Amino acid sequence: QTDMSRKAFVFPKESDTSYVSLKAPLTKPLKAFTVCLHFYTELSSTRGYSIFSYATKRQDNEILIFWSKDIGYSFTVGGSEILFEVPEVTVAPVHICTSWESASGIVEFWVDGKPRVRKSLKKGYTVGAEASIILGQEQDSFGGNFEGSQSLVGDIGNVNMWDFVLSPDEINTIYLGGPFSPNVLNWRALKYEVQGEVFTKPQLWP
Amino acid sequence: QTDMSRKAFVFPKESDTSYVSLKAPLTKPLKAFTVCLHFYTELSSTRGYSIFSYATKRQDNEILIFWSKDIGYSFTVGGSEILFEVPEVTVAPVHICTSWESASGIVEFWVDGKPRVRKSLKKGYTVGAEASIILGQEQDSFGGNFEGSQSLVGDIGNVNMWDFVLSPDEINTIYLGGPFSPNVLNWRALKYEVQGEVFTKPQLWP
Amino acid sequence: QTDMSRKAFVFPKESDTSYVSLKAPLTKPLKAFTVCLHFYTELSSTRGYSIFSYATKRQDNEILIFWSKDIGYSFTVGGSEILFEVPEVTVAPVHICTSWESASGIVEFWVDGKPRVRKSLKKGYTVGAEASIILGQEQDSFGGNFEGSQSLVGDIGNVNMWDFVLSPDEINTIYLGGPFSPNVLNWRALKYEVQGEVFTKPQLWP
Amino acid sequence: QTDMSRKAFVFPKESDTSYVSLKAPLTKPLKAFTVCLHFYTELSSTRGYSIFSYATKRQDNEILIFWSKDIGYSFTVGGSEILFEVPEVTVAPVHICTSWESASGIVEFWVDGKPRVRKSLKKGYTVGAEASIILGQEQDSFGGNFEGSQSLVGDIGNVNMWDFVLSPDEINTIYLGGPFSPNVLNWRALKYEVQGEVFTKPQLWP
Amino acid sequence: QTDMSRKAFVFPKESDTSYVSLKAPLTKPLKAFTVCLHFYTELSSTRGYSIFSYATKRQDNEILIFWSKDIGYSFTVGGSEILFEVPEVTVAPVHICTSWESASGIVEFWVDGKPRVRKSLKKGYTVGAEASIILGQEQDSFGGNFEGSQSLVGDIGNVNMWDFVLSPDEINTIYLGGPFSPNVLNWRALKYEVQGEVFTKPQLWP
Ligand SMILES: C[N+](C)(C)CCOP(=O)(O)O
Ligand SMILES: C[N+](C)(C)CCOP(=O)(O)O
Ligand SMILES: C[N+](C)(C)CCOP(=O)(O)O
Ligand SMILES: C[N+](C)(C)CCOP(=O)(O)O
Ligand SMILES: C[N+](C)(C)CCOP(=O)(O)O
Ligand SMILES: [Ca+2]
Ligand SMILES: [Ca+2]
Ligand SMILES: [Ca+2]
Ligand SMILES: [Ca+2]
Ligand SMILES: [Ca+2]
Ligand SMILES: [Ca+2]
Ligand SMILES: [Ca+2]
Ligand SMILES: [Ca+2]
Ligand SMILES: [Ca+2]
Ligand SMILES: [Ca+2]
Repeated sequence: QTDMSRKAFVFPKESDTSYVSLKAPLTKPLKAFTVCLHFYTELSSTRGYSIFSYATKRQDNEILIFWSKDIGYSFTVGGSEILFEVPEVTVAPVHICTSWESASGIVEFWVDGKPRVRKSLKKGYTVGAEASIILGQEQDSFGGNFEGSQSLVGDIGNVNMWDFVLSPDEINTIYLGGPFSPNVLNWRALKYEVQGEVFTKPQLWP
Repeated sequence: QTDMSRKAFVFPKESDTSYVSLKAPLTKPLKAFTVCLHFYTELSSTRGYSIFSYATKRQDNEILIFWSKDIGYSFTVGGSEILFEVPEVTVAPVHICTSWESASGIVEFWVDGKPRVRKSLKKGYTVGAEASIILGQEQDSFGGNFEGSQSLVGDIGNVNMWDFVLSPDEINTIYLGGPFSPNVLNWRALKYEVQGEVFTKPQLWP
Repeated sequence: QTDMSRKAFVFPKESDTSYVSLKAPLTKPLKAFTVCLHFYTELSSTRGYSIFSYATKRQDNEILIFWSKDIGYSFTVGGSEILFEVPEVTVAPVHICTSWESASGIVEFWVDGKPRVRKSLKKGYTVGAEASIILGQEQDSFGGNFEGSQSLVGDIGNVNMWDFVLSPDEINTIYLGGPFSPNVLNWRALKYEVQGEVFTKPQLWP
Repeated sequence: QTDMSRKAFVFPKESDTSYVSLKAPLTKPLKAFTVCLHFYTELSSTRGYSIFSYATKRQDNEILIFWSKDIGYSFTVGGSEILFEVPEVTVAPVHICTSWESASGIVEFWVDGKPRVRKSLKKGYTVGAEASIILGQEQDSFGGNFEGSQSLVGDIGNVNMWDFVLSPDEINTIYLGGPFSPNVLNWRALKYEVQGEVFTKPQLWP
Repeated sequence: QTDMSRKAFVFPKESDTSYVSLKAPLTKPLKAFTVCLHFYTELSSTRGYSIFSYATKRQDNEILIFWSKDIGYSFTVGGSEILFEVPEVTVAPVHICTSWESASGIVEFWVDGKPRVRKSLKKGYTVGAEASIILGQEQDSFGGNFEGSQSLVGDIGNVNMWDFVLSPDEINTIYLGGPFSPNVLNWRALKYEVQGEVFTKPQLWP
């Protein structure tokens, strides 16, 4: 476990082999979650990349957040996809939170502490506990099958993940830097594994 | 009688069949009224939808508040329509208040705490007290016959009603979040009937 | 003697027959004056309309403040017209003051607290004392001959008149809602005559 | 002498014979200087005009500040011109300060308390002390030969002249209204001379 | 050994010949660096220019910071060029910090306090100690061969240079005007050498 407070991982050029592998302590399968993070890149109006990748040996897009060109954000759990379109694109660092709850199948998508309309996705699913979480590359198989054309080029940081659903208040206090307490993934106690060209440096966002 | 304070009704997907039914304790006909409510959708650029529908065995558009793409707001009482045009649309939650008075025929339309000019409509009409009030769908008959192309997808909440016309000071403190006593529909003691795929969640607006 | 404090005349529909008559305790002819007032409409982009008509049996446009579509404000005194151009038009309530002085011929025109350049007009003229002052229609004869295509739809209020010229400091306080004492027309002690479909409602502006 | 605080000269309409004449206590010839003033007109989109005209017997443009339509500010000392370009032109009051130095030829031009870049002009020159200074007309000879189409129509005031070069700090206060004492021209102690149709009224800017 | 505080070098016109030489107390070769500075010119929408030229005997563009019309900033070290596109251009003083690190190849580029994305450039390289550092002209040879069409017209100041990489806290303090202590070039103990029509005047930025 390592405190990465104030730091970030950076991926400086396109590649096929660079990535960070987060280890989570899961034992029970997920019936809801929240995930939040910060990232910064110029890719957005030239191609598309993977922002967060969650995979079991049985499904490779279990949960996955992804930017795709000329459309917008693309959230998917259990192989099924949903869209939040962005018309105007602009360059600056971005903070997102994203949550999903089985029973209702409602997903919320927060961009910079403002929320998008709610949507429905895979009501009643339960997400698998033995997983491969990966920054920088997109998985087409447990642990691997990366695609250079889906690479993150820039830095990414502040990834935290809870196994329940954050309320609008709590997402405001994470956004503003207030203390929270993750129970699946904690930036102040990370357990990760690096490979290829990725550096750890100070963060460009407040 | 339920206190819906700080909660809201969320319609996650398009339907023919999901809606909420508000039970209002009306005795006399209405000679004047004032209605207000919050609502958040991204439908506004693809099609129209009903925000508030109030129907009667003789008239299905007794009072109806409706967004119509590429023109703006439509407000109709007694099957008669009046139009507040809205040049530029943006996506964000909005609060509106609206009111009509038999004696003068004057309608006020308050968007986000700012007043539109006054317009005249249905002078001397009187609104029925035997009614069906529905959220989530437009009515074409007492109690149903829903249009999916008029479905509202998104959140709606804080609906309140008065048997008299509200004043500018009063609307302001509604907008600002001050206490009120509403006497026809009251969001802190609400008697409703819910049907379909609609859920109840904490509100995204402040 | 009526204290019209916090009220406005509302003309809710286009017509030929609704108006208000102001009674002015005139005795000496005018060699200089100042009038201010509030108003609010959506007509500005469709057609023009009259805001303040001052008629004497010898001249129907003795002092006439007019909005003409596609040009701006039109200020005429003594049948001579001077033009205050406005490029952008927006729907919101607007407050104006306007002055004239016989000795130098200089007119001022203030919109929402800011001044337009001074211009020359009717030096040496004297304005008549026995006259008809009408809100809502345009005059072509002492008290009569209305064209509907020049009528005003919307609200009008806080009209006040002095018989001298206000200083820039004075006009600022009238703007911020500070106190003054008019000496020709006084809104807090208004003597007037109503005729047609006009109502008297609380004012939309602060 | 005269204290002209809070007053201004106003030229109501275009003419061939109006202007005031400032009288200066010059003995030595100028090896530098700095001039500041306020003014307010709409002409700038129709034609150009003379803003401040300092002439000598040998040279009708010893120093001149001029607005040329479509191009921007024109500034000439000793017959030779330099430009500060201005693309967008909005009608409001404006404050200019501008200063020249012999030893380096450097000129600065401040508009509303903000500086344009530095340029070079008549390095080593020496301005003549027996000048004739005119507002509201352009000189083509000592105190004479006016062109009407170079006329200024509107308000000018607050003109002050030093015989050295003001620092950034000193322009700032004078812009902000603070006190700093001129030694060639002084608005609070003006010796002048009026001719034709010009008036003295309270100023429009703060 | 000079303190240049509150002052800037100023280049009033276009030339082949005017420039400033900065002398750096350099013995070991650079394996990393930061450099920061202020400038102000109206050139940016007519042509390009050089902001900071660093040249070695073997390599005339060892480190160089250049504005290219229609594109944005260009930054190159060791001959290799990298681009930070700037879409919209505005005339006003601007402040840039830039840095490079042999070990990882990461360059950073801060404009007016806000950071741009990290890129990669000449990993492993080391920069040379015996340099010619020049302001106002673009070196094509050790100490000369100036392009009149790559010349800076305007002011420039506050140039400082470290031999390590400044953290974001440090770069904000510099931007806000805080104190710092540079160790390769120092505006407050500057040892330099001038040539041509160039002057030293108080800075136009605060
Ligand atoms: C394009 N898409 C976002 C709809 C799905 C692509 O996912 P993938 O092939 O990398 O795993
Ligand atoms: C838009 N419109 C108001 C003119 C028609 C809507 O009618 P409806 O769907 O209640 O029948
Ligand atoms: C001055 N004007 C051209 C704008 C309008 C005059 O109208 P009218 O009062 O004669 O009817
Ligand atoms: C400003 N200008 C130098 C371009 C015009 C000068 O005209 P003039 O002084 O000879 O009358
Ligand atoms: C910025 N640039 C690469 C495009 C120009 C460099 O030009 P050069 O002057 O060293 O010959
Ligand atoms: Ca995949
Ligand atoms: Ca893939
Ligand atoms: Ca209907
Ligand atoms: Ca219908
Ligand atoms: Ca008339
Ligand atoms: Ca008429
Ligand atoms: Ca001349
Ligand atoms: Ca001339
Ligand atoms: Ca070169
Ligand atoms: Ca070159």
